[PDB]
Amino acid sequence: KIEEGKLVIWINGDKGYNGLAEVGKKFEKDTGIKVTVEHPDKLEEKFPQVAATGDGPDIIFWAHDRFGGYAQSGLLAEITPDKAFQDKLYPFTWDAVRYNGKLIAYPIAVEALSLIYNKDLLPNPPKTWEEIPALDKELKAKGKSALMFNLQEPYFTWPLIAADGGYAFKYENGKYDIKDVGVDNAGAKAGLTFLVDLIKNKHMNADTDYSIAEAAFNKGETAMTINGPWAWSNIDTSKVNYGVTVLPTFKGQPSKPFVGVLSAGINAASPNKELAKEFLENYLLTDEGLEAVNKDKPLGAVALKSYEEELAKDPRIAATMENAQKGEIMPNIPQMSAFWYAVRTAVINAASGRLKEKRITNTEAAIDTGK
Ligand SMILES: OC[C@H]1O[C@H](O[C@H]2[C@H](O)[C@@H](O)[C@@H](O)O[C@@H]2CO)[C@H](O)[C@@H](O)[C@@H]1O
Repeated sequence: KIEEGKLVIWINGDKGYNGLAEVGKKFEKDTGIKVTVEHPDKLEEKFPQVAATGDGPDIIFWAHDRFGGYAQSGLLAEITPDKAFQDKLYPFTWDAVRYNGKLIAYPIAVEALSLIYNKDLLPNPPKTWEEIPALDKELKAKGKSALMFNLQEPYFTWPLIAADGGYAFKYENGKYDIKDVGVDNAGAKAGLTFLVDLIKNKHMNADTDYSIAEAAFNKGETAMTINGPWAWSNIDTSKVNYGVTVLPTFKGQPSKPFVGVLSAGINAASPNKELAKEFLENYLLTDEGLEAVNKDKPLGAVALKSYEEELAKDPRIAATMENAQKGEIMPNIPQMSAFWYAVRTAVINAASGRLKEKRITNTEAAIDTGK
């Protein structure tokens, strides 16, 4: 049961949940309506489990990719912003939360992964993945490492996997072919092999997760990490002298991070849909609401035109958009959970040296005269 006369909001533990609570406290002061913000573990799997039986939060925050599956399961109210409000957000962000012709969430901000580097350890960041092994050797002599990032979530490895030809679903003339998954082609496998080669040569560790990689970068132990805008505030606190830049190329080609649009859906079972609307349109999606969240954990490039223009001069945001442009927007189709399962299992299996993903490489006889 979802309680009438208040709002419960769920958002991931890596985002600005304290900032969101401040927006909630402003809502309460104006309207008398209490706003509870929670950040439960494995939210993206907990939400569909509790919402299916009419439980869970009034409002769910996640990247847009999961929303088509939620909508297909009947978990989301249709949202009905008027034209005046629609004009306040960028068309590209609205289309990210459109599913089979209908708006199914409010878009909040555009996210992509970037390379984050410690300027005192690394005054010029590497342009290529290929130079990282040597760079790590140089740093290991000083009791440091080149690179740590989260290897438990396939989101973080995706940019490397996609670089030489990995894709989610084939997309042509506005239509996905869900039978044509690009997680096991030559390009994808080259990315996975490179990843395995880093692990096997002890430049990275298969067990490294979000918190381990954050702690290492933010304590000055490792020169680089890969993360999204949300991570910048913990780095500010640590006072490491960092830059945010374009991801390294692989086989000459840009890394292709998936682009997510942080989105806010309204639970179909909420008796507080009107309060949810009023909170999202008139409190969160304002200059002052987004400032409060962004000052907790940065959102990236916000959907709200007025505030996105204010922040756009931030070179960390400029780097985020450069990387986003090189990558692709996540599909929101219900088969996205199946894509992520496929990649998650492939990445975990490869890193851990399981028999399924184990291959002998350097078997190809190439013509190589130059160059
Ligand atoms: O890993 C958390 C981090 O990445 C997320 O990307 C997700 C994707 O959105 C999910 O649906 C999931 O199944 O796959 C990726 C993780 O492997 C979010 O986009 C991002 O905001 C979040 O903080």
